[PDB]
Amino acid sequence: DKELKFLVVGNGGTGKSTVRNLLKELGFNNVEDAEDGVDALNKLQAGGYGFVISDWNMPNMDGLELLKTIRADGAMSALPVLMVTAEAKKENIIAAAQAGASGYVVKPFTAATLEEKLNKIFEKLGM
Repeated sequence: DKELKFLVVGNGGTGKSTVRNLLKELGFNNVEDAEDGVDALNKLQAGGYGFVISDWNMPNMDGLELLKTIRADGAMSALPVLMVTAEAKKENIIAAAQAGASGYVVKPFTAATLEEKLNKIFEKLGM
């Protein structure tokens, strides 16, 4: 369903766009936003989301702490999380894998790339 709810945490810029704008071309209109990990966790208690897209670098609470926290929450631990960054570091990619992320993408990227990503995650999660 194109009725799947996204939560776009962080700045969300992509180079010539924004995550929320690229989602609309793929057909995903049901999206809300958060500014950092703390804002994200508050909104997440309202319940009803099905996928999260987050920045690595954010103020107050970064992408990694956010991710270990969603994974420990017995209520949303099976929640899909795709990491977004503009600095590719082996050490950050390793850390995100063992912490339980569903993917990793390096900006700038286009609608093409986000589609291959989303699809691959839908398949390995079976949804």
